[PDB]
Amino acid sequence: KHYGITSPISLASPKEIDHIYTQKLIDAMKPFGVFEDEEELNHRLVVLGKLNNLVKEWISDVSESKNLPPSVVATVGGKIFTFGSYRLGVHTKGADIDALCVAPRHVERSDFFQSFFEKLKHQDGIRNLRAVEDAFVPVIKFEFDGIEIDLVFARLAIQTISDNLDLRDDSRLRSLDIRCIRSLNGCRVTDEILHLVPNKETFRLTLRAVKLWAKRRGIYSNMLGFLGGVSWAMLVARTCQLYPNAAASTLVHKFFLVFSKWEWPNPVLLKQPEESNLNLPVWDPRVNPSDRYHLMPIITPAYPQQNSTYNVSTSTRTVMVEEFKQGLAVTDEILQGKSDWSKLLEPPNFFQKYRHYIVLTASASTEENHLEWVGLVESKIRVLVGNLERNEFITLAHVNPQSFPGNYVSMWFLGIIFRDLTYDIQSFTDTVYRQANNINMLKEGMKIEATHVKKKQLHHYLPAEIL
Ligand SMILES: Nc1ncnc2c1ncn2[C@@H]1O[C@H](COP(=O)(O)OP(=O)(O)OP(=O)(O)O)C[C@H]1O
Ligand SMILES: [Ca+2]
Repeated sequence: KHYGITSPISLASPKEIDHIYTQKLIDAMKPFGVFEDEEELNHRLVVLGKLNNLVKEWISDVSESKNLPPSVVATVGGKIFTFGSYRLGVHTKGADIDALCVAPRHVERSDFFQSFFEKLKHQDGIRNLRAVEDAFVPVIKFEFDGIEIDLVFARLAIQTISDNLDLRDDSRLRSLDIRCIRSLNGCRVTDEILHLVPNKETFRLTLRAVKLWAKRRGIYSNMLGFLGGVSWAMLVARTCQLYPNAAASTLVHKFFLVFSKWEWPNPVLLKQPEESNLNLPVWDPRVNPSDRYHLMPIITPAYPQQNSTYNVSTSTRTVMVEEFKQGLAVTDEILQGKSDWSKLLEPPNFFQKYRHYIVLTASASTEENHLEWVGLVESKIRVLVGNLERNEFITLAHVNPQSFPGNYVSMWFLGIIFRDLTYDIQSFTDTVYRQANNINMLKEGMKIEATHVKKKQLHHYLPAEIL
């Protein structure tokens, strides 16, 4: 009948001024690079066309190393799907593209990472080729004519790949390698969200706004314990179901209304979960004590449903809840004509709202040396936060998920609220090198350093943004 697990909050439709507020929203948003050009969209279209054709090509090549009847190798399909930002149609200028390669019976996960990997290496505009198959979802990353692409692979147990395939079917998962299942998950979730939303135009616009808000406001980063794309996509989709008729302007407002009242850890669900005979691991605190401890459950709607915000510590949950409420306050003003959309988008006073900080400085000798190391460090920051949260005297450890520059360097800043932390820090810096050694990764010239700084002393470290 309606969409979500609950009947909606209101069926109110917009009047002339709500349309006015929406236009102002679009106009506030343009200068931030949120909307791509005809040229850009088309470029993505052209690049993706090739990739697809390569995949259709390569799935034919492999199909002849196995000598199938030539009236079948022709029938053999192959397809590329997108998911994430780009597929949601809300990606920004410079956005990567998350893509999924779907092959038939005769193509093994082993093939994609050796032979098709060899295929890409040779193609004209492909740079930065690299496999990461140890990773949670096995991916091949590259840039194709300047588009960052994160290509992921799945092997289905069918003969062909109907150019109009449909991944939403749960029967597909039956008897599949957990590797193949996690690989289908991306599309499955993305496509599920689009289907669980009553209006796609208003969903997208609202999503674009909310994501901009999150970024500008310093709470966009799954890594560093905040939320990423799929999470914001899901929250905006839940809001859309509750107000199936609103304008984006209203939807951005209601979003803040809804998710500042929201009683955590009530989970955010987009559909009524069904059970299957499939018996896969699933988020469920009613059978998993580990799940009880997730602080801000935002649950993926495609089977098997998982939480997407495992990374959220208490501090980040607390920081975000405050931001939610700030959004509610500013949007109360905006929908009355008393404030402009820009006020919603102002950066927060991070470098003044705290009495103490931690400057997390990370250094390397060469460029390739830097990028890699910065990778490692950044993936470990959530640990320092963790240490700090277990500290008796600490009330909040707030990481700003934007690194800055200053030989190659990068720094992050944590803000702290109390009720001498050099050894919460040591154990962190120690832990980083220590684990860098475990992977035989730490090369000379790669330093990491963390100094506690009072506010009064901050300006010695504050970089270029001092404006
Ligand atoms: N918990 C999850 N469940 C299902 N899919 C996920 C999950 N986490 C990440 N993904 C998927 O992996 C891909 C890349 O992640 P991500 O880049 O954070 O999202 P996104 O929607 O593409 O937004 P951005 O590209 O960062 O602007 C696309 C996304 O749908
Ligand atoms: Ca992406």
